[PDB]
Amino acid sequence: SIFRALTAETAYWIGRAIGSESLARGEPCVAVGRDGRLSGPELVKQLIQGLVDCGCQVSDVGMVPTPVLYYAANVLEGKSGVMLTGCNGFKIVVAGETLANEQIQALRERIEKNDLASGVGSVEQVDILPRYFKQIRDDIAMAKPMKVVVDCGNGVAGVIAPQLIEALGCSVIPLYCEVDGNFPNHHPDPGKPENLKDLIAKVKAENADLGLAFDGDGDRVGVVTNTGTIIYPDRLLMLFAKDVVSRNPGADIIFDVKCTRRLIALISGYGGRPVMWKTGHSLIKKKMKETGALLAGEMSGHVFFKERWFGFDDGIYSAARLLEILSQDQRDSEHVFSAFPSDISTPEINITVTEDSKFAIIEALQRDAQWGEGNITTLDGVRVDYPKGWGLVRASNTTPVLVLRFEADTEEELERIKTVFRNQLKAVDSSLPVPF
Ligand SMILES: [Zn+2]
Repeated sequence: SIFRALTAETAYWIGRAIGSESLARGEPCVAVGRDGRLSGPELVKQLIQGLVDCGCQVSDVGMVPTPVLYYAANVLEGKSGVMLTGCNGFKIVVAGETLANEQIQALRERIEKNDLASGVGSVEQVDILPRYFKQIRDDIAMAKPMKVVVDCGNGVAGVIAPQLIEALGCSVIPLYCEVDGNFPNHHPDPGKPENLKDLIAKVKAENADLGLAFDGDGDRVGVVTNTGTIIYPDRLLMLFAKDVVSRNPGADIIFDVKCTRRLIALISGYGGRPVMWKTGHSLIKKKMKETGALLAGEMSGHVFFKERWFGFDDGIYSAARLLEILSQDQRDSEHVFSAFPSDISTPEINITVTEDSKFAIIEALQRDAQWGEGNITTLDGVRVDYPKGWGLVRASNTTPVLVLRFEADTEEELERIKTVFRNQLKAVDSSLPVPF
């Protein structure tokens, strides 16, 4: 069985465990959304039935982007919500908390151990999209008009993104904005440059001001400039953190261990409190609540606005917030972003190891490695920060792979940092293949 940190029968008892855990937290009201996945329409029935056979009062918001289901769970009567999505699958909020780790296992263990509530629940249809759409239109303040290419990769974002962007005061060139679970074009994953090539060509050919790309369910956004430069989430956060801290002195801003060190200095320089944390949407949201942070972001493309918003990751709202800021600058999006400091960085580096060894390699490094003049963070793998650059090694959670990133202000410092990591991996196992 798959229960991280799948057919009809699986769906029913997942809905059953969720309902039970929601009720145990004193929350009978649960919202339920699905993405564009082909199995969706049918499979949410089983999820809803699981919930109803608990006594839950379900708000069925139909086919929505993931952050619209999060919105529902913030705005409707109940603080519980379930999103059917395969990035179907499940993103779960119970009594305000986005579940993770030993919480999803606490659900599965209800399945096996038969620890489940029983009752006669309720289903209610709710049309949340117009309220979500209006909520954003009312708060966003666009100045100049902008031409934007929008790539939805045939995911569920095309139900609201091109429309909302047009409504914000934009001319939209849609790309693959028809909801199609078959994903007949590139799969909707703006993290991979390959998935951005159609968008880059389209931005250039149509002389647009910006290109935007959404993932399948809309909780991630990718950004390209009017000249086709891909703007990574860490550089995007630089722009957002500047704006957010400008109205909120001392505000905490969270980012993950893969983000450029430049973001630490930048946030501090504007009077904010930078907070480096672990990877993963659940872990970020949790830290945001713990710290009262106004903004967070992750290298995978999840951006979390609490300021003027609700604090969940929302690719569509983040697009809006981006459009708001760029519309207030006379410069093209290319120059707004290029004005920020830049360093030499590598792409992510993968080393295929084995499932047996991956975590042990990292623990060996945490125990045995020597790092010279370096600040060590072991929040998530081993990250070492030097005055002139930094390096990261972590174990992939889903694949038997070590993941590395390096950044430095110079070509040489890059080498000098890369060299240290190579040596420290070799001290763990001299046979390990270090492809850098
Ligand atoms: Zn997603």
